[PDB]
Amino acid sequence: PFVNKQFNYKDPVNGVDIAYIKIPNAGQMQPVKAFKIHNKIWVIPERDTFTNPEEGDLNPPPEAKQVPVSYYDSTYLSTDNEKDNYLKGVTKLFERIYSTDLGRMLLTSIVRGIPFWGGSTIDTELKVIDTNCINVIQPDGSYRSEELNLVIIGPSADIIQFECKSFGHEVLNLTRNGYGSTQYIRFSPDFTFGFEESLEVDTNPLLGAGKFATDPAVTLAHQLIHAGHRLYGIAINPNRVFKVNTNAYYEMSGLEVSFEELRTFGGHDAKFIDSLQENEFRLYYYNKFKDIASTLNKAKSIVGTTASLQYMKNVFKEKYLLSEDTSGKFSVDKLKFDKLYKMLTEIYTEDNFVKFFKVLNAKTFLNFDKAVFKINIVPKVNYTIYDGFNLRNTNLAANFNGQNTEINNMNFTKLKNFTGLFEFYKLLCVRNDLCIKVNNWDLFFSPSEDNFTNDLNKGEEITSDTNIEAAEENISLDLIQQYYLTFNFDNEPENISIENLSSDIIGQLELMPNIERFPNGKKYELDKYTMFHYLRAQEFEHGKSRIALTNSVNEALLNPSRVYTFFSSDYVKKVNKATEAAMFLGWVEQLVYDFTDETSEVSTTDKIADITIIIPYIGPALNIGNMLYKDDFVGALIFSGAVILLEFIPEIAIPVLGTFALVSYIANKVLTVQTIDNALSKRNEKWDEVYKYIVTNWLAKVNTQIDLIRKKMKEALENQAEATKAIINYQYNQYTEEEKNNINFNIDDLSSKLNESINKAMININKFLNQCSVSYLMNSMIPYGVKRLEDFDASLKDALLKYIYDNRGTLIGQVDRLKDKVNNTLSTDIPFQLSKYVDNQRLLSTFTEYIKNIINTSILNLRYESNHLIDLSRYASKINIGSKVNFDPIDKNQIQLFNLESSKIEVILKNAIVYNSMYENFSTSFWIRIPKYFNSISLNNEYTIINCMENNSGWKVSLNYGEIIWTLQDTQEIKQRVVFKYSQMINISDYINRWIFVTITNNRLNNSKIYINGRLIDQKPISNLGNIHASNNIMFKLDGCRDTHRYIWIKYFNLFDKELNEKEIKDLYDNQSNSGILKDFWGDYLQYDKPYYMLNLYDPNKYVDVNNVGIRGYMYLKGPRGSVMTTNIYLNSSLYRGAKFIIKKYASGNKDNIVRNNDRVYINVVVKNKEYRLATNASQAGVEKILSALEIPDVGNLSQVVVMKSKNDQGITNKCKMNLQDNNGNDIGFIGFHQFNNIAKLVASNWYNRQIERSSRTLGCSWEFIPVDDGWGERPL
Ligand SMILES: [Zn+2]
Repeated sequence: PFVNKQFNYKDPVNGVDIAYIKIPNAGQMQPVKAFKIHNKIWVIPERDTFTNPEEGDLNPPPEAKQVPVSYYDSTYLSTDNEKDNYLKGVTKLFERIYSTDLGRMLLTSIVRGIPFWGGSTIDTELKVIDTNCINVIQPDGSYRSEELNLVIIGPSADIIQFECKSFGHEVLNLTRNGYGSTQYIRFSPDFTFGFEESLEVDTNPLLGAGKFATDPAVTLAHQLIHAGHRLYGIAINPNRVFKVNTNAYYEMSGLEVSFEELRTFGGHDAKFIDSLQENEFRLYYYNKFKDIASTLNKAKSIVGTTASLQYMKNVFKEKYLLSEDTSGKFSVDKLKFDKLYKMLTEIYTEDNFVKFFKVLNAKTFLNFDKAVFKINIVPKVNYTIYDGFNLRNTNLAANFNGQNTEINNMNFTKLKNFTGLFEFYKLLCVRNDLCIKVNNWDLFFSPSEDNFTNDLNKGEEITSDTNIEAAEENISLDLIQQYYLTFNFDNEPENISIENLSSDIIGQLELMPNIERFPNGKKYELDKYTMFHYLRAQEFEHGKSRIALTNSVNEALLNPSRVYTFFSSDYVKKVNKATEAAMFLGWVEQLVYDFTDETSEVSTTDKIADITIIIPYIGPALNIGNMLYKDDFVGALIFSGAVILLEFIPEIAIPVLGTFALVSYIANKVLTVQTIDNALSKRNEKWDEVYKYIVTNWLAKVNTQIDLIRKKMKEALENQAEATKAIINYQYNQYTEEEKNNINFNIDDLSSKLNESINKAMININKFLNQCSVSYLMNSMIPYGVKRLEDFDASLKDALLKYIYDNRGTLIGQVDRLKDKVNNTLSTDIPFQLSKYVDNQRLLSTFTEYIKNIINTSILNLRYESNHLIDLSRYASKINIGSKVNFDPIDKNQIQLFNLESSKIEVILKNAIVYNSMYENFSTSFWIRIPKYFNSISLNNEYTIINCMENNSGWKVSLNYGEIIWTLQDTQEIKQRVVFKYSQMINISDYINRWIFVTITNNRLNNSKIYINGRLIDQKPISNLGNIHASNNIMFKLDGCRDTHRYIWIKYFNLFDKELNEKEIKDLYDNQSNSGILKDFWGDYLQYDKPYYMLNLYDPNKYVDVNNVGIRGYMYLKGPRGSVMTTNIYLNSSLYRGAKFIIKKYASGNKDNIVRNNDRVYINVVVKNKEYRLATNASQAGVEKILSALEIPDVGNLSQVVVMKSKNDQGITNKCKMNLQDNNGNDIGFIGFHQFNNIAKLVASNWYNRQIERSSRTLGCSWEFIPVDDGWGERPL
């Protein structure tokens, strides 16, 4: 820390702060020269050759160590100069670390570390473990033992194998027992690791060129964070490793991250460790301290120094944050411990440092380094304490340029990795065997299910004084700030003179686990091609090959010029074809554009709330489609969901949650009323544990994969840009030889381009990915955990209601409110807040948008997507569709079901995901389309359309002559039904043969409501209905319809696991109305070329009629619209009356024949088997324009274009649908009628236009198109 005096290697040894140290090693050891950069921190610029006897050889091994990166240089740090530079650097980084709040604290804990005085010399005595000191050679040839705390030596063989090294004890785990011991950090500030980014792009649009460098400070900071743990004897056993599955072509051959490694990194990595294991350690170390206190508390004497036993007892007092009374006895204050621990453990972590140092760095410990670099930090021009590489001013600070080894090329010297490229690998063969050498450190992680401990099954007794939950302070910079303030920076252990130790302190390193070499080669003969294969097929041989030509098909990895793409053929074309230099730059522009073009493709799939943004080429870039129902990734993903991306499917074991036992109290109100609260509280907490748990499982099994892909793609895209830089290159590589011609093709600029083109591409791919992650979590992992909670919840309620009962008379004046409190709480879940377990601004932000759409909420949501009737909410397991089930050809999401027992759709919901307390509070909505009841059979015949019962298992939608019903019924067969009844004796109905939005709400504690088209039609209490079954499957089929020709049309069936409120209902309702599409009088999308009868909503009793064809003729509303009936059944004004209307395309055609909100169209009036053209003369007289049915060829420049409408300019629905316009583009007006001497000719008046703005009064322009419909048995006269 800080380091007071600037050293130089040659500076004369002086017994202190610069001496000839004799580290505690084994056997003899010529003293080594080390400096004291600070109280308790020495620096030996030698290669760690001493610490380990079996490590004196600094030469590389004929066999490579299974590590992604390695580097050797027997000669490194040999010269006396190198030492000095090493000295200069190790320091500068301490200064770097030290110049940060976080840094500052850590170095104070490290210096304060001080290995406990074990040396167990007689219980009661205190003593120094000589292995924690060093002998310091004084000038006069003497030597005085000195206590040490942390030492920095040079790297051993493998230069970049930085690590913490401590000497062990004969019988003590000085690193895992609380004692702590002097640490020897093998570190070098002359080499770094290069890594690649593929996220920051979101914030940094112009992110660096390629591989970035890792600020040495972080690395050092990472290593100290380790010395910290060890100094405080809190290091996790290195026998604790996150097991990894290896057998699989996609799995990582070998890799064993330690918990203490995942711990030290922090970020999410640290979240891989389940809560149960987390607290396992805590208590473990919390007890190590308790013994420290004990050890101290009974220490009478102290052999060794001339420092007061009190002094000593105090150092360790101030170290471990012990608390002592007046007698001087020590104790471990749990609450105070949790803090110290929390600090050494979660505040001080690599990720947290990456915040203080504002540098770019790996965002996970599982992001394997791909390089080594020779850096030189000493010169300020290179690296500064404050800015590092990203120097102020310098063009390095805009986008971690200083860290970009390519941009800041001058500061990074690409060295030779010593792990080839296929050292550790896997052999992947397709089905010409067709295999590929896939790099080990290039395969998938894949945590072993073992790792995820749990313990969620243990039930629990809930006394009255149980201890309630605790936050999950995500260690925000704010919390750090707090810690900083409350941080104690003054006073640092004195250099307590200890009595000389052995001239040769006997060492012996703590024993690290053995490096289990891992198998290599391992062959994999597979079926389908792999993402690895595809990726492979996009690299192509360096360059000395023949001008490679892009070419689809995986066989694109058989030719020496093996290259493949996921781009549109045309690109292939443009690229694969000679281009005369006369015309070259054009080409460049072309490709670039086309690149940046193809590369930015994003599907909106708005009609799919869940995963909005979509990058289609992903499927064919990584062959992600996983081969399903043949191609169409964007359709593939939709049919399955983000699952189609996982190289492997993670499971979620969420045991049958235990239960709370309730300790009862005899005639003790308080104590009782307090237990119920503790019960409920712990339950709340109970939900948190589960959520937090699946987030850990989601964080390592799922999210990790998605991230690999995230890289993979980024890899892909580059593989492409790299070739299009090859090809294009080859061309100009055979240039005309004419200088001055073109400001150079600037390959180092076309690249600057292709860079951006890809950088943005990733911005899209990333969003897309983030969605598949969050989303996958929400519909494939949470549901499971929830089920169990909801179960638990369902149980606890009883257990609680009972408790209350069993204790009434003691809960005298409260046996109701408590009964209400328990019933009120345990009647709704505990929302899953992702922010409670994740800081990730990326994912949370995502999670937020996902939550906004109430649809992603639904436990069942089935639309007709792509080519299937699927349950986008991923709850259904098998959606069996009948054979007599028809799907409207237009909007196939409109299902029609007949009376035939063969037309039916049954949906079964994944059992594991289905809890029986599922239908207490829940809503259901769907759009209905009921034909008209013509017969009388229909009367008093209630057929059922939607049924979900398991022997009296409530709710099943039924129909009966002019009414829709919803009946709830419990096992105790008590049933309650709410009904919406619609008369069939109306001129014009709002429900007959039309589409009706229906939503049914259910609140166990309240009533069952039925909403028709948004408004509440009726409600009936249900606070009396007993328990209800949770039917595993729902059946869509009419049942008991005596009518033979009865059928219905359902649409947008959804099922919500909560009581949708009015607002929600109305929102949901407006959303499923496709306001951008005009409608049938019955609700279908209006359509082009499809004769409709006009029904004027203002004067429903009339009907359009063409007085006389021609401009000298007119159209008007004719007399009395006939009636229709069938005594005792219906008496509706007739519809299929008057002249038909035919909408003709005019703007954007050939496309679907659906008429959309703002289409310019043509209205052909069909007069006497002939079709004319409704037009007018915008040059008439008044505002009104009479309109006539002209002869299509005689129309000419007359006003005929009608702008169809659906949403008022303001945005409000309006019936006024036809706005006529003059060719000049003007606005002649909406079409309506108008009295002209008691004739009311159809007219296009600009009046409505005006009114439609103001009010929303049904106006004379309130038209309605009526096609003939099998639902309206009426016969078109
Ligand atoms: Zn580490």
